[PDB]
Amino acid sequence: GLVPRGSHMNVLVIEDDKVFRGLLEEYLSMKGIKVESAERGKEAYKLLSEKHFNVVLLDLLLPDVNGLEILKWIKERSPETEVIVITGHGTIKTAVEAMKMGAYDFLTKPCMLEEIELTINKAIEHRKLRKENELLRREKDLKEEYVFESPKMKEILEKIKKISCAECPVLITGESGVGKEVVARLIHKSSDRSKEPFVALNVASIPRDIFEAELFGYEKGAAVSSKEGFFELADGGTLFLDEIGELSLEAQAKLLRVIESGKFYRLGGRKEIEVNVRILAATNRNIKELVKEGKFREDLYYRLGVIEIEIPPLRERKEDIIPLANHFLKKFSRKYAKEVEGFTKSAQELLLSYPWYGNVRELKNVIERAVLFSEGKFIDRGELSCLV
Amino acid sequence: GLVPRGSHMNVLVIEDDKVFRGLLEEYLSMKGIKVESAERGKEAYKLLSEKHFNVVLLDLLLPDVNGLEILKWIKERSPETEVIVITGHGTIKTAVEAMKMGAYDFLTKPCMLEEIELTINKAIEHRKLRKENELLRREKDLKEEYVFESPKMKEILEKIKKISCAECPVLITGESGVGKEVVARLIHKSSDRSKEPFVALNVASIPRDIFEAELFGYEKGAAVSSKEGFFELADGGTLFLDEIGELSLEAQAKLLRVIESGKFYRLGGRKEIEVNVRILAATNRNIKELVKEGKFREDLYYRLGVIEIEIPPLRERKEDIIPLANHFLKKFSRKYAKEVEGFTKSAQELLLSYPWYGNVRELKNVIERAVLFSEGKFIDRGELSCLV
Repeated sequence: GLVPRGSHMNVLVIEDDKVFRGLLEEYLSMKGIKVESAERGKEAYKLLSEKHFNVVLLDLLLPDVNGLEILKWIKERSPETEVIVITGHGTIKTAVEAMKMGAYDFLTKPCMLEEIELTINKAIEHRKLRKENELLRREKDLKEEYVFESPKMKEILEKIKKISCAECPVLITGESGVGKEVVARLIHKSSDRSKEPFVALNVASIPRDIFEAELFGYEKGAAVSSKEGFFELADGGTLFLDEIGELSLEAQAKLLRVIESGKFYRLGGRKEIEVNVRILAATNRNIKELVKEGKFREDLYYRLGVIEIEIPPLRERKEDIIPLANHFLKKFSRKYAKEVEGFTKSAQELLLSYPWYGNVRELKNVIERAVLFSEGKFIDRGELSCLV
Repeated sequence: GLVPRGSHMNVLVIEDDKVFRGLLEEYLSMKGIKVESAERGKEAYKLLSEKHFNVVLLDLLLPDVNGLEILKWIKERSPETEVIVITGHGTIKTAVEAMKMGAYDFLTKPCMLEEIELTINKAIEHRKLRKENELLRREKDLKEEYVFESPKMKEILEKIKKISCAECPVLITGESGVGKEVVARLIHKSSDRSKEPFVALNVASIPRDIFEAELFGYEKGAAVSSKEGFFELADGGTLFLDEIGELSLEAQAKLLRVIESGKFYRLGGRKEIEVNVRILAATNRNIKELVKEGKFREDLYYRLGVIEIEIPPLRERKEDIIPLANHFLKKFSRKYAKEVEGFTKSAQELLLSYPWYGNVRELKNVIERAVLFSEGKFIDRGELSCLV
């Protein structure tokens, strides 16, 4: 209901009735919202075509226009615009129709002032949530194309297609420096919850204590106020745990319960929490050994590992090396405003013959350095020999 | 109103009236929501204490308990729980009080079936938006502590404190490989919109065409459907453009208009868009030269550069080198499950004397490689000599 001082939410009030229109403009204005109004549909069409509005209050009983037609027009051209429709006490079902057509809520005319305020409040709130929701998602989408032409990565793609199971966990393994998050995303994209969020957690970059608190949440004590876990927040979606080797035994036990029952408790809590989260797990480690050393639960390992995607190292996928290296060269050449356009023939042969024990991470790091110190259009073998 | 098939949203209906309680449970159930109910407040207290509920429908006129007390209790212990209160036609102001106390919406008893459905729909929607909103934000928070003990970085911190201007742009400059996003975040944190979102865009990692479309959005044509820009979505918040040197002249012109008027148009649009977005800009380039070469607008450069934070290179902040290197060693040692705990004395002297022309990025890359190929508890000079 309340907007930040430094925000410019634009609201249009379309209402032929002077008194009611005034009430609407007054409250919106009291709330620091930028308000404009129209008395007629024709006037509204013009305003809407020349200025974008974030929320619209729409009378469905205008004198010279059919309100639903404005709603329909707004939603096909500007679905980002939230519409609250204003109806009479007589016509309720027209309000229902409006909802079907994409309206957010409705106001019955007349009503109590408090009803108006509350309706407007929740409409403003809704817009802000949708805006921020879209912002954060698109910020993510921009931070992620995968280049893998090798036959082994292609067959991995084929294996991913074969996964028809919706909730079954998947384990993704590979040497240190091998990218496993790309594969996890591909699984998510092909899954039946592809339109639900995908959350990546780097288990190895967050200290344990804070990680378990973040993952499962906690209740007051053990630590001032309640904090829901990523598991609760990821309900309906997919949670990718980058390095499960870094889970404490206690976290592993909770994880298995989530996978098998969907029910668990926050840290030091007594409230059952119930979620449906699809687990994708990765590790650059030997879990089989960790189990034998008592550092990892056998039952969790079996559960995660039923479906396992083994990503082979770069040296076993030599077809991917040049495409990756060229991608990184292009990326960093632009970042650092360098002239370099490619690798010499001699340089490429060196890239292909090097084992890349660090795999893609090492490759990326080597190229970034080469690009940083490059001169002219090419990186030659000598510039890599030092590095690799 | 509709939840995904693979989600476990838990809803509690607290209602003494058999008929109305039934109507509520019926609809929630038809929608595939996991429903439970209580006829009395005491019963409700027990259910709520033993199982977490995501949404609660709360009768405010229970026979043996005061509804507002349940609301108050829920909101102090479990504000994550959305509460829709059920009231009588007589008591409206008690509903208003409930809203003040944190209730999301209210239902008047009795009402039309369609009213119930719509109220429940928007409550479910609200929960999902809040959940995903919290998920995405906390995913971000987890991906970001800055270590800078050098006097020059300290005085930069002091300069950041002096910025009392709320909307004024800031330009952050420094050599290639110097981290400018940390400084941009610190400015945001100290700003008067610190509680609003902070959005980072890597201008140099997104191809131009798609970047301008993403930033300013577009209207139908020029490209099927309307897409609002990051500028609209970042309204009320702070937008950090990592490398402004990579903006086309057309994008620069639009950017200046946003900064000065807050009004602009999407690509090929005729709707005025009005936002209040605080611009933080960074570049590892010589904008002064780009202006002279006609590749950058003079007026935009002047505007962005009024307040400028110049981050000096690592070699000029030698006090930051070991803390950074130790941070990266710790980080990557855990990532790759290595034994290494620190650098030898000889290794540290090499780190301190090296110019770090790539600065922090180069440092990070060198340490990652050293850690990857390390053996035992230490990295010695010889392991770096090769690299640096």
